Amino acid sequence: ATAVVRCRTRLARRVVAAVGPDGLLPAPCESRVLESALALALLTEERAEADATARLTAYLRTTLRTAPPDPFQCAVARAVLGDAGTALDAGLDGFDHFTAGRKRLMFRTVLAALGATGFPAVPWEAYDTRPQQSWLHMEMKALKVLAAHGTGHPDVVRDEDWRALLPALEPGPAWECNNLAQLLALLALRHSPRHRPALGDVLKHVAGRLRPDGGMPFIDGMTVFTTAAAGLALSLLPAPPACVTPMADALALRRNPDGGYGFHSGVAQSDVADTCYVLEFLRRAAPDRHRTAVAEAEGYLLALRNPDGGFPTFARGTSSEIAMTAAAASALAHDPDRREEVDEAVRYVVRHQRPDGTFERSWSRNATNAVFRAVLALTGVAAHGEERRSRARAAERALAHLAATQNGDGGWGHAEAEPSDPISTAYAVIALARGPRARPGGPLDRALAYLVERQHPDGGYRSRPDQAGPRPLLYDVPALADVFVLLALAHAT
Ligand SMILES: CC(C)=CCC/C(C)=C/CC/C(C)=C/COP(=O)(O)OP(=O)(O)O
Ligand SMILES: [Mg+2]
Ligand SMILES: [Mg+2]
Repeated sequence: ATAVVRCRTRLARRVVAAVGPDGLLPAPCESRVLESALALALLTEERAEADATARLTAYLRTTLRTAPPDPFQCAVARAVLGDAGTALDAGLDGFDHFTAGRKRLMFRTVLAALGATGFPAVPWEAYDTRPQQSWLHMEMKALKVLAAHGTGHPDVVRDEDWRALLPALEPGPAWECNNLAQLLALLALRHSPRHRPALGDVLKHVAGRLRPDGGMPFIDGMTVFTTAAAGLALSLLPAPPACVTPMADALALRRNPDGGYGFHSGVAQSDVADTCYVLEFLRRAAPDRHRTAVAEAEGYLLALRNPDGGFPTFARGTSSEIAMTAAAASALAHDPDRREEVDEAVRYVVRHQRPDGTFERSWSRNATNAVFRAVLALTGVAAHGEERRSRARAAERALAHLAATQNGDGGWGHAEAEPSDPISTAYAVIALARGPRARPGGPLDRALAYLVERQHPDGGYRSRPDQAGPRPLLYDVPALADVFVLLALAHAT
């Protein structure tokens, strides 16, 4: 067959082979400078785990020399190994997101907690946040506590502030698989005499999480998101492998009581991104076998829908997001009874397209992610008459943005002038596969050639990561590179 189909075949064999007999595709997160620095600061202050603190120090120095992250994370590591405001401004350089204000408060307080800068002179209510993702409440309370103690006003802390941190004292892996949240909570809790009896045992478990490279990962893993995305890719192949059934089973039995899905095993917080990938996959691979899970996931999404027609990530009443809205539109469009919500979601996407054809960055730090989600919703939901024209024009502007910013090597990076990476290019390919038929030398043709060229001898892909959290800080789940390139090649062939 073609080189693209040969490439797709080798990648599919590799992805199938990586799914375990439990139906899951393992998806560990790499060490990250931020969490490693916080783990270092916590263990150092507590004079615990000398072996672990030495490896963390070595990891941080090695990473800073050989693979330095964004300026904020570098400043954090330098603070702990020892222009903070300059690093904040550079790390949040034109971070254009509805959370920007919260993020500047958070990151500044992190740096101040580590002695790199002064604490923000804000009313304590600045740290108050409406209920959203479970662990976010804990992080904000931990930073409020650190600021109260750091500025010499410990009496400001109320019992309801401490109560928010109690999950950090539970044994075993971090609550909600989030090491950042537990590390921040523990840095705060070590200032409380009445919480100190529980600290010793958790510090031993923290220290036992170090990866072989001596670092601490952001999260314990991302196996639900990764397995669902890979199942979807595999289900779009001409003859899907048998393993889609155990993958569908493994996902369905992990559904949360609200009918949605978290990003990893043991994550009780559901989110629209995970849920939409699971729903799309189950719809194709197990619509009868898992009829009830499908219906519960649709019900989960509908109960999150915001009044403006968009969907938030975690909680109704937090800002709708374009990529989440497009994802939910595509995931809900399989039931003609949901057409009203689907159409309102697609209209939300069209209203929020930018004058240059783009949408926005959120959980992905490239522009191509939201383009691909938007284009799938704009072209996958059937529409006719005036509405067909409106959606086709918006999809055309998005695909034109892709063509206009395509790098000479045929790929795309995180931004118009960045070097190409396979993941960013994979998202663009999914979108462009909704455009005109590929032609020799055309944008889709060239993008597929780039992907063919970048395939490693072992059949896989190595890519700069695109996932951020907390936004805009990147974290690296290497398993996603193979999965999203496979999803692109499955869409494009
Ligand atoms: C699964 C997926 C890729 C979709 C997006 C949401 C999500 C569950 C991401 C997985 C990584 C993670 C646990 C970060 C939490 O972000 P945060 O709470 O630190 O983010 P914020 O501070 O920017 O709100
Ligand atoms: Mg957060
Ligand atoms: Mg977090």
